[PDB]
Amino acid sequence: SYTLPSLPYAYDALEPHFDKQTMEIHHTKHHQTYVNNANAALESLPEFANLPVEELITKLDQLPADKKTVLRNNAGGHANHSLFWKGLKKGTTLQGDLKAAIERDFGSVDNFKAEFEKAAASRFGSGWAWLVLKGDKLAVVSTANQDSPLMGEAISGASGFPIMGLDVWEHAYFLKFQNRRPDYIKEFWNVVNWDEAAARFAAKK
Amino acid sequence: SYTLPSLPYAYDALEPHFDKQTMEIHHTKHHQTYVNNANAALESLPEFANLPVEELITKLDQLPADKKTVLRNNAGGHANHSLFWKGLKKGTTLQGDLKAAIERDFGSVDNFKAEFEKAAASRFGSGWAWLVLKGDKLAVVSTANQDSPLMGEAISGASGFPIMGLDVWEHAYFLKFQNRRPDYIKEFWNVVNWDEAAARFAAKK
Ligand SMILES: [Mn+2]
Ligand SMILES: [Mn+2]
Repeated sequence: SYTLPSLPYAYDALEPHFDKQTMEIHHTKHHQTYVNNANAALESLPEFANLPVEELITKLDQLPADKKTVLRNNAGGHANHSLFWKGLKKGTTLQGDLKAAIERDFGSVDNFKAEFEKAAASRFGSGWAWLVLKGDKLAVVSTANQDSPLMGEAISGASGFPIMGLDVWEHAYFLKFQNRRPDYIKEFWNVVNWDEAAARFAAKK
Repeated sequence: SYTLPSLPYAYDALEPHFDKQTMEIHHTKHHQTYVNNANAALESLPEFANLPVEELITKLDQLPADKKTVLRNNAGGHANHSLFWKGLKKGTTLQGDLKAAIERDFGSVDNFKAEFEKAAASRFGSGWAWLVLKGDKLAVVSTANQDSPLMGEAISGASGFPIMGLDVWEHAYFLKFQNRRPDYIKEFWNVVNWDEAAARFAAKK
């Protein structure tokens, strides 16, 4: 089955940017629930239960009709949160090949940042903002709810391999930021883990 | 211009069921933002800006194409929250004609409550659960984000005249209930304003 992953850090490691109370709730309650609900749906599907979550969400088309929504939502949630935790760290510097590719595809890092903040801010309701690689080009996309670009365009309205992303569900920012999602988005630049983004880019470029 | 309506009650008037800190945030921050953002989008539209919000959300297809989404979202938000506040009150009982109509259409009050609880729990992501008068048979429906059944089926996936509704955006229940939406849904029965519901049912419109 799926399990709630251990984190790369203690819950307080992203202070003073992301609050430690939210980190703990978000991991132990929200993420745990997606794991639990995905596992419940996979119990009757032993041919699907063994797959890594990041692979199963690329294969939702192959599921029985009555399993597609619950696994989209809950396997999407598990995949997305697993990426999110790995994708946060203080003290990194955008550099190297990923920096150059961002400058190439967006014209500058600041142009990219403005585009990413706009996508993150304009996702109305629950969802995620992503930096993806499509082939050879980086792009900013957003998804609804627990959809992922790994699910493809038909399902999610987006596609590409997610280099990094930002959770814009209200549970991710309500305690510290209330409705001020733009303020939360600003703090994300202090904690986006460019080292992990760079490693993912190196594997896929 | 739209304005933030004053509530019919103090922020603690729904205690011990809905918490007064959420009431205050939800009103003064979340609802205010929908007011503000809807007014910004309406300034260039004198022929829509001064209509009641409940009227506006019935003619979204009459807007310029570049205004449809922002006003669906923000006039929806203002309409829905305005209904919600008037749709909460302690010290009401489901009774009279409305009770009889629920029994007629659902078989029993408890069948209605179970169907409402199911719809409210199964709305994945942000949205609302509604009791509507849909060809004046009563029905339970849900909508995404700030959509309303007053917007019609093509836009919202639902239709009918709202009798009452429950906000299931995370901001409505995070502080007290965290991720435990079923517990929040249970508490709603202690605060839904059956007098306002009964008045809306009587009016039908
Ligand atoms: Mn989340
Ligand atoms: Mn709300």
